[PDB]
Amino acid sequence: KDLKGTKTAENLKQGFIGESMANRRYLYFAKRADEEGYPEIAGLLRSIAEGETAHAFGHLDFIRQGGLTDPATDKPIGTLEQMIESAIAGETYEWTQMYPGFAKVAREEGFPEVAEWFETLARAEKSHAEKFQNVLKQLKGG
Amino acid sequence: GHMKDLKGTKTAENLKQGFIGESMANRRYLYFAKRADEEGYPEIAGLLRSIAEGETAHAFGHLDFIRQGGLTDPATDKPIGTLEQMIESAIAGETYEWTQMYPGFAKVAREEGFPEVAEWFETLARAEKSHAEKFQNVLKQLKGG
Ligand SMILES: [Cl-]
Ligand SMILES: [Cl-]
Ligand code: NI
Ligand code: NI
Ligand code: NI
Ligand code: NI
Ligand code: NI
Repeated sequence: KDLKGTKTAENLKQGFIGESMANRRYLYFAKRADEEGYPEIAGLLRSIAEGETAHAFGHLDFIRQGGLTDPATDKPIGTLEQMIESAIAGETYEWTQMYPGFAKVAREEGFPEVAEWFETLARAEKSHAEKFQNVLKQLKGG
Repeated sequence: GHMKDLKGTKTAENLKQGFIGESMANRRYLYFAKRADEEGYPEIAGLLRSIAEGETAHAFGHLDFIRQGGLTDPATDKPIGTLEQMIESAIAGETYEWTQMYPGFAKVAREEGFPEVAEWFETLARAEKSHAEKFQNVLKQLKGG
């Protein structure tokens, strides 16, 4: 039956957010175990991180198979072309609005190094958008 | 000025939202790459994978500023300065997931008529309980020597 508008739709989205964060967090923590000489702990973090990849991807499977949109962009992700279109939408939001706004707030709050980081990221997501736009032209053009 | 205190600022909130978006971007792009793989688009798959490495760098940089600025883990609101604190944050998130989040998700899925999704959430609840237990076992090592 149709997932659209249900609480289960929203729970799949929030599950995807948390699983995405868990993989990132655990791989960041593993770097600290690496440098301090705890290979067993780093290995466990990396193996559990693969678990959280499987969890995130399974959430996306139900989302996609249920006709729901991308948690990050609210765009469909059924076909490869739609996937690339979702990538373009998010990169475009990030470089045109999100990261420039974050940089302005950081400057105005007295954090110039954080602002410089956000400006580096804005330029980076702009490059991403351009590379994905070239892929979209290849796919849509055949 | 890497250690400037960020508590209470709008910048603190923006670092957290940045981390959330970068975390999702890496997962999304690796999931999309699998579709490119199946369909025979290795150049698209490779670009997705390389850009996904960029988003890993972005996410980790946000975590650097969060930690240096005196802020907590975006996922758990626990400090993540030391390795012990990092593992404690992992345990806290896993515990929330298996005691509350995924059981509740599973109950709602059953109530709305989505038994296959409910089964998946129940599998994940048991999985995060195992995660919490494996993490608790290594914390006992750090804290005992
Ligand atoms: Cl170890
Ligand atoms: Cl290709
Ligand atoms: Ni998980
Ligand atoms: Ni990007
Ligand atoms: Ni400094
Ligand atoms: Ni990024
Ligand atoms: Ni887990």
